[PDB]
Order: sequence, then C-alpha cells, then structure tokens
Amino acid sequence: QPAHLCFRSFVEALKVDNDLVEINTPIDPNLEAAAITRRVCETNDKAPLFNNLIGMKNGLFRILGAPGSLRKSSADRYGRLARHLALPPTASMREILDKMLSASDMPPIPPTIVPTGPCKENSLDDSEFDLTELPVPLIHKSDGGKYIQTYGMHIVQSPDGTWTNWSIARAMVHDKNHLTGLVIPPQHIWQIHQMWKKEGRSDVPWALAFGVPPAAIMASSMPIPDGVTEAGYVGAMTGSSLELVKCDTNDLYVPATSEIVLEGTLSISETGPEGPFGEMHGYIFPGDTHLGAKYKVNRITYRNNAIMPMSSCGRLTDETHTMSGSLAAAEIRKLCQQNDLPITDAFAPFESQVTWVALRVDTEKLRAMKTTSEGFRKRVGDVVFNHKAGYTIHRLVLVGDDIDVYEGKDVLWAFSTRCRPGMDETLFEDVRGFPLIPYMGHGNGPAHRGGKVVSDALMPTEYTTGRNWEAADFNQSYPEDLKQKVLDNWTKMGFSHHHH
Amino acid sequence: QPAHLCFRSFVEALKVDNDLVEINTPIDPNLEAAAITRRVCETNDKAPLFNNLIGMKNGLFRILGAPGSLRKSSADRYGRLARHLALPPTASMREILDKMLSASDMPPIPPTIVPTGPCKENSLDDSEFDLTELPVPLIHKSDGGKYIQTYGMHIVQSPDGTWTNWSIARAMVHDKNHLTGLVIPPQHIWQIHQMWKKEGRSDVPWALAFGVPPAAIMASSMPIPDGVTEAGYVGAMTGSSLELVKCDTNDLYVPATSEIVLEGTLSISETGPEGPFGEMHGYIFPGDTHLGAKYKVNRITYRNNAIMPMSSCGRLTDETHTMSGSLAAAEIRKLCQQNDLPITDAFAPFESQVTWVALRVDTEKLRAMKTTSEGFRKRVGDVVFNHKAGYTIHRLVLVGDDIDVYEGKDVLWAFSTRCRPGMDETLFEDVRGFPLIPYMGHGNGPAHRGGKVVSDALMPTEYTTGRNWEAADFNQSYPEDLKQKVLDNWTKMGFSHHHH
Ligand SMILES: Cc1cc2c3c(c1C)C(C)(C)C[C@@H](O)N3c1c(nc(O)[nH]c1=O)N2C[C@H](O)[C@H](O)[C@H](O)COP(=O)(O)O
Ligand SMILES: Cc1cc2c3c(c1C)C(C)(C)C[C@@H](O)N3c1c(nc(O)[nH]c1=O)N2C[C@H](O)[C@H](O)[C@H](O)COP(=O)(O)O
Ligand SMILES: O=C(O)c1ccc2ccccc2c1
Ligand SMILES: O=C(O)c1ccc2ccccc2c1
Ligand SMILES: [K+]
Ligand SMILES: [K+]
Ligand SMILES: [K+]
Ligand SMILES: [K+]
Ligand SMILES: [Mn+2]
Ligand SMILES: [Mn+2]
Repeated sequence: QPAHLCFRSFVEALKVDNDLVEINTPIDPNLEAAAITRRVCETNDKAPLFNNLIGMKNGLFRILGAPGSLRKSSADRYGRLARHLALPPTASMREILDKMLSASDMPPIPPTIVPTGPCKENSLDDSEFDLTELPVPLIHKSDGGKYIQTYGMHIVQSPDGTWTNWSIARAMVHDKNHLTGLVIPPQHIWQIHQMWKKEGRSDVPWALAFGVPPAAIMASSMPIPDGVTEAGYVGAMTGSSLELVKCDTNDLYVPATSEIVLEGTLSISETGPEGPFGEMHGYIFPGDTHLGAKYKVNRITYRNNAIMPMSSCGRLTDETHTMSGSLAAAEIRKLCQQNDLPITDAFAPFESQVTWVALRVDTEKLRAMKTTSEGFRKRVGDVVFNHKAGYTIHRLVLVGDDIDVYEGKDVLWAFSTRCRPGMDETLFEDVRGFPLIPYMGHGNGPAHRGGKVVSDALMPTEYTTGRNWEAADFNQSYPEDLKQKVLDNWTKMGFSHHHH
Repeated sequence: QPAHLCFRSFVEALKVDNDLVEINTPIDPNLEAAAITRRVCETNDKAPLFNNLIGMKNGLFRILGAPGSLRKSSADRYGRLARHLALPPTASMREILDKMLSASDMPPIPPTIVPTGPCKENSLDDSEFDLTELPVPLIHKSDGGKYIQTYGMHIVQSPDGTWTNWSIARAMVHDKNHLTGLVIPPQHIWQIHQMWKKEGRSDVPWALAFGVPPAAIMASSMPIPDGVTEAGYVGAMTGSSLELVKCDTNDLYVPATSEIVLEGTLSISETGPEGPFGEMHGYIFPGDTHLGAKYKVNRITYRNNAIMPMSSCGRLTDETHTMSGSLAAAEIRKLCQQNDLPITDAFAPFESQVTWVALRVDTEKLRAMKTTSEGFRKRVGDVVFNHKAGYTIHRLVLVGDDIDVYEGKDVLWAFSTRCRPGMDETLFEDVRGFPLIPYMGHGNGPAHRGGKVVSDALMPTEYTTGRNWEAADFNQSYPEDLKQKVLDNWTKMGFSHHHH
C-alpha cells in the first residue's frame, strides 16, 4: 500500500530514505521522547521512531516524532512532506502546495467502504482501557496535560450527514475515558460542533484516528472550504478513493489502515480544563489553563504494533510551521486568485513564525488595474482577513515579481526596503484575530479581534510603468558573460555540492 | 607596525589568517574586480587582493576588496572586523562594539605629527595625474561613474580649527581633477561644509586618505558625537597616538602610512552629477543622477605598490552592513543609556538590511520605572529618532532580556510574536528620514521626513511583574538533567564542529 496512502508504509519510506532513526532502547514518554523530537525539529535531523516506549502495553504504542518536519539538505528539505503526497523527495514548496490545491477544481472522489482493515486488529472496550495508563507523552515540561493528540485527525459530521470534516486540533487526556481539547472558531470542528449544539438533541458522534494516510493528514491540516468533505478532496488529489471502515460504536468511517482509533462523542454541554500547551508560536504560559471541549472515549481499536505520530511543537521548525502555515498560505493564494487579485504565489515565512504571508503579485496584471497602494491593500486585506483561510495570519506582505516568496531572506529584504512603515500599510482592527499569538491572547488588546496589517512592499512604479531598479547583487549588477567568467575561474583564482 | 594601526600590516594579517586570495593575473577594474568582490561578500569568502589591475600605472594601484566583510565560519565570523581593532579573530559583535564605544568616556589621545611616512613615497602634482587614467573601478554596471571612494576617509576641519572630522562618504570621478560625492545632512562632512559656506570666504580644505589605519576607518564609519575629532577617539580606543604627516598643499594631516592620499578642496559653490550608485539597501535606480558635492584634487601622494581598498556594496553582506549598520547601533545603545533608558544592547539585524535596530531592555530596570508601552515607546523614539545616531534607522524593536539582539533569528521571532501591529507601535512622521532607503527616496511619501516606527516587542508583564512564559524550545521546555542526557546519547542513538 503506497506511502502517501498508508502510514505504516510511510514509516518504511522514511527508513528507506535514510530519514529515520529507530530507537529500540527504552524511552520515557514523560518528556524524553518529545525532547529528542524537539532537538530533531530544531536541527532538521532524521525523524525518531521510538519502538520501546516506557509504559507501552499490549501494543499501545510506539511513537513517530517529527513526521512532517524538515530535512537538513537544501535539495530534499521538504522530502518528508513530499512523502506524504507521492511527490519526489526533491519537490519544491511550490510543487507541494500546487499538489495540495490541485483537487480544488476537480470532482471529489468519494471514499470506498470496506468491511475491515488493519485498524481492527485489536480492540479495547469501555471496561478494558484507561487513557491514564497508556504511554501518552508529556510534550513540554509546563503542559497542562499529556497531549495524546498532536497528529491525528478528528472526524465529525454535520447533523444532516452532508459534510464529514477531517482536521487536526490538539487534545490531552482528562481522565480514564475523556480528553479535553481546543475547539475554537472559525475552525470546522467548531462549526460542526455549533450545528449539533443548536440542534440540542445529542452529543456529537466523533472519532479520532492516528496514523492515517499521509495524504489525509495533509488535508486535515489545510483550510479547504466550508462544507467540503476532506476524504473526497484527498481522493481527487491522489486519484484514488480512500478505503474507510465503519467505527464499531458509531456510524462514522475511519481510514482502514489507521494505526489507532478512538471512538466516542464530543460533548455539546461539558467542558474541562485544557492547556496550557507549548504552541506553534514558540511559547507556553505556565498555569494558563482554560476550559476546553470535552470528548468521551467509548472504544479504542488499533493495529498490531501501533505507531502514534507526535508533533513536538514550538520554536522552528515543526509540523505547525511546515504544514499548518504553508497550507494556509496555499489556500490564501487560491482565495486571492478567485477574488480576481493578481497573486501568483503565497508562503508563510518561517522567520515570521508563520504569522505573515508573503503574496507575490503579477505586476503586469496590477498595472492594468490602474490602482493605488491604498486601494489595493484594502482590497487584499478585506478578502483575506474576512475569510477563515486568513485566520492565523496577521501580516500580509505584497511583493513584486522579482521576489521568491518561498525564500524568507528575500521576503525580509523586500519588506525591510520597499514598505514604508505606516504610510504603505493598512491596519485592520475589525477582523477576527488569532488568540494563540502571544501579542493577541497575552497582549495589550482584545484577544480575538484586530491586530492585523497589510504591508505593501510593491514600489510605486510597479503600479504604473514597471520596476525602475536593478538589484545591487551579483546576479543583476553584472552582465551575463562576466558573471559566467567569474564563476568559471572561481576555484582557479583560490575561492571555495548541491545534494550535500 | 601593528595590523590595526597600519593598512599594509592589516593586509599581511589577512594573508596570515588564510583570509585573503591574492589574484596575480590581470583583472579589469571595469566591473570584474567588483563582481568578484560582490560574490565574495554574498558568500562570506576570503578577501580578494587584486595585485594585477588592468590600467595600474607607476604604482597606482592594487585593490583590496571586502576589507570588512564576513568570514564563512561562525567561530570567526567577525574576524576581519576584529583585525581592524587588535581583537582576537573569535571576538563577538558585543566585544567589537564595546571596543568601538570604549573611548566615549576616555580622554582623547591626540595625534602625533611626524615629518614623513610611507604615504610620501611617491607624488603626482597638478600636471602629472589624470583621475580618468587611473584604474578606478566601475563597481555596478548601472553606476553613474567610477567610484574611486568606497573605503577611504575624508578629512575636513571646522573653520575655527577645533574639530577635525574623519568619515566615509562615497565619491566618484567627475573629470581629470575632480570628484563628485554625497555630502548630506546630518553627516559631519555636511555639517562642516555648512560652516565653511556660512563663512563664505573659501572652499573647504580637504584630503581623502585611502588605506588608512584600520582602527581609523572603523571610527570613520561610526557616528561618534558632533565636535569630536575621530583621531583622538581612535588614539584613546587603541591606547596609541596616531602618527600623522602634513599634506603638501594644505595644512591638514593624514595618517603617515596611508596607501593613497588625495589633497584638494571641497567646493562651497560648485556641484556636479553624482550617482546613481548600487547602495547599501541592495538597489540601484539607473539614470537617477542628482547634483552632488564637487571636490578638486590638487595632489596625489602614495605608497610604493599602493593598495586601494574597495567596498562592492549592495545586498548582504558588506561593509555598509557590518560597519555602518553595527556602529550606528553601538552609538544608539550608548545614547539610550545616556538618556537613562534601560538598554543593555543594540544591533542592526542584517535581515532588516540594517534599517532596524533591536534594543535589548533590562526589564528589572523597566519594571522599576512603572511605565507603559505607549509611554516608553515614545520616550525611546524621541531620543533616538531626534539624534544623528538614529538617522539611518527606521524601525526600533524593543525586546526583553531573553533575546540576543546579535541573533537575527531571535529578533525576528520576538518581533513577529510579541509586537501587535499598530497597537504596540508608535509611528514618527516628524523626524528626519533616510532618503537612501527605497521606500523613502523612491517611495510614496516625503523622501526626507518620517517613515519611522518604534515596535514594542516587550510583553505586558515585562512592564509589571516579570516574564510569564517559558519558550517551547529544547532549552526551556525540558529540565537540565534530561537535556544533558539527550545530548550525551545523541550520536549513540543515531543522530548527527564549532571551529568548522
Ligand atoms: C499541523 C497542525 C495543525 C494544527 C495543530 C497542530 C498541528 C501539528 C498541533 C501540534 C496539534 C497544535 C495544535 O495547536 N493544532 C491545532 C490546529 N487547529 C486548531 O483548531 N486547533 C489546534 O489545536 N491546527 C491547525 C488546523 O489543523 C488547520 O487550521 C486546519 O485547517 C483545520 O481544519 P479545518 O477546520 O479547516 O477542517
Ligand atoms: C562603511 C561605509 C559607510 C558609509 C558609506 C560606505 C561605507 C563602506 C560606502 C560603500 C562608501 C557607501 C556610502 O553610501 N557610504 C556613505 C556613508 N555616509 C554618507 O554620508 N555617505 C555615503 O556615501 N557611510 C556612512 C558613514 O560613514 C557613517 O554614517 C559615519 O558615521 C559618518 O561619519 P560622521 O559624519 O559621523 O563623522
Ligand atoms: O496548539 C497550537 O500550537 C495550535 C497550532 C495551530 C493552530 C492553528 C489554528 C488554530 C489553532 C491552532 C493551535
Ligand atoms: O551609497 C551608500 O550605499 C550609503 C551607505 C550608507 C550611508 C549611511 C549614511 C548616509 C549615506 C549612506 C550612503
Ligand atoms: K482540514
Ligand atoms: K511600498
Ligand atoms: K565618523
Ligand atoms: K508588545
Ligand atoms: Mn474542513
Ligand atoms: Mn564625526
């Protein structure tokens, strides 16, 4: 079963890539697994597979850390992401984001129901499991709980049955048979939760599947549109209908090769303590516990020798940056295009802690618009910051065609040199804000509103007659024949491999 | 004669450091020398010494490129700067900037006049030189002239004799016996020029010395205070009185071991075309020629086998960033301290194209002030942006004690996560602006005014009770004994030298 369609095959692919370290000696889920993983993420090392996790019982569970983090080499930097998608390991960001967007104007390929799969190899009922007795990691020393859920997919369906959403949202163990987690607007898990709360009749049927098809966890991390069932989007992207099995205790359907499945309900009434958690912006605020959503677990099913993926998130670079940031940028690119804005590319610079998105402008098309910075900034900000895809992003940086937005150095150069503070910016105070950014939820203003800006790093002639500069760099300030001569004589003269 | 006191000795020091490439085959001053130098600066390679420069005649001249640029290794990144100052080549930025500030509360050590020196080994009068016949470089393909002056020091004295200023300002060849160059407010060359213009009696006696003592070219690049003679500041910093010889045609004094000296006048009446030039922010605007100051050259004196230093400036990283940016940051640190502001460190992030300065705050002292972000931002911005030392800097970023301002990654993290756009910022429109930044002189607003901001990346509790977070990183979110265990078992488990 191919790597992008089966998590167990994906692990084998990483091994074969020489992108995995198998740790076969005992590792403590209390901080040690996550510390190793954090170090990996901070240094772009190989993914750790913890095959011998202190507290693993009857097959639950091994851990794979850093499943979507970066590789050290430039040439296959994004290779772990590529392996989620059947792309060559040398794929560019552009190619990865194009693959993730490709299903947006394709017919869905709905899933196929099969009678069984590996995720049914073992089961534990209501009398046989205790979530506090599993080797659930403590990921950061100040976390408010053991965060079992950092890289599984929540499965919830609208009351009318027409939309089944797959998404990543964190959750931690509350007690032997409950989790608490983030369920916040405008996220689809929250939107569906609200539909069940308005109906008022029952708690939300729920499942949480860990170790799902890698192409599915990518779509789980992406803000594809409201009402769109991720399973059929993944089917179209991959060209293959996903095989799903029914849950035992409800009528939801989970990927047949899921490593571990929890089945139960998301309460429409109950809450419990949730957090704090060491989060994507790089911080934890110890003791900042709040009420979160509360999930009841009725059943666990799992593969033999089940593997739990884990994201040890925080400072650069992990899945929150590589997947949540980049996939939000991809959706923003499409949203802009669909609103007739001349955007060619979008990326959330890692340097920005994925709080910015740089938007590359087709300045030929911009010039034909016969507009101004003030007007264009307002138009872009209204599109993006009024939409869910713009939720997590607080600064949009408009750049012209010379800038590669996938290169943070070049984005920082353009921002720093082409956008006059204040004058070339528009502030947005009456939009939804992202409270997890420290300057929002722990800042001087409203946690949930405002704090957003469009920063125009287009130069004035880019709106009118065309770029009127050349860069003072090797590439642009010397003729081709001289540049080539310099490069050809470089080592001969005494100065100093692409793969490495 | 030591490296920091004698340019010829400094060249030997770079050779001995294995930080020099001697090119002994013919190199064209038309773009080729500067292209090689640009490539060096973009890749942190060894400094190029062009010993065989097409058009060199009777000893004028060899070129040393990249004299103050970066080395590839982290461990001796700033070693070329250290060699300007007698510091070990492993010196930190902090140590370099402390050395440059050290003379600010020392008695000056005035210079010593000696009867002769190497700079008098050869001479060319008014009938014997033609600046258009020298191997003056074309540094960028669109430059408006051949920029002879990128790393010499202009020498001008107040009419009353009490202040002799040394500074770097660009200049290009106008004709056989004149240069044009930038002389702009608030720079000291401009301030002194204005004094002579108000007196109205004569042109400004002037000299331009190339290949000066490295400690002198560092002070030439720093905004030490108005009225302070750089020679005595360098004397105090180094503990040694600098040896100066009189010019032949005027009563100014030049370093005895200067490689090349031009003597003449800076006109109080005449201008000529100047620029465009590929500038420190990374751009050239072809055809953007303006009137600049006009210098008349009456005499050249030079060392046997004279060496002209050259800065091939533009995109990262060259002398404009390493020296002008960092030295302005150093002066800003002191200025803040002298104004009773609790600033411990300042640096101009390279990522910002040295348009930002990050100011590290002693938050214990800030808490005792019992102030607010709005108040404190205004106070800092009023100090810095109303002073010459703040001229080139458009964004100040306030950070707390956990941030190393000499690490751009950490500055970008703090800025992106701790400063709410708009609310946590104060815009300054009624301050002098730096017109060379593209968004100023080629932007949407006044070239010379405004466009400045204080961005407060202090979190709210840093003003009150203290930092209330821990970082979600390896360092802060795991206990010491676990971190050490992970590091000790890192290679054993299968994961992957300081000098490299
Ligand atoms: C890749 C990834 C994404 C997310 C998260 C993580 C990872 C690894 C955690 C490590 C678990 C940290 C957690 O903060 N987290 C998270 C989260 N979204 C939330 O509402 N709540 C969360 O707790 N997203 C982002 C969401 O996955 C995307 O916003 C997606 O678009 C949502 O799907 P949908 O609502 O659009 O269907
Ligand atoms: C290190 C360095 C500094 C400068 C420059 C260069 C280098 C290499 C050039 C490559 C030649 C580019 C040129 O744009 N340039 C330059 C310049 N200052 C100007 O007024 N004019 C200039 O043309 N400074 C900065 C000044 O040297 C400092 O601002 C110093 O503080 C001035 O001295 P003072 O007025 O404070 O005495
Ligand atoms: O707990 C987090 O780190 C996290 C990460 C990304 C998130 C994206 C959207 C909403 C909530 C999020 C929470
Ligand atoms: O020509 C330049 O690149 C340059 C560099 C730094 C400068 C600093 C202050 C004033 C003028 C300047 C000009
Ligand atoms: K999703
Ligand atoms: K702009
Ligand atoms: K100076
Ligand atoms: K702040
Ligand atoms: Mn969805
Ligand atoms: Mn001065």
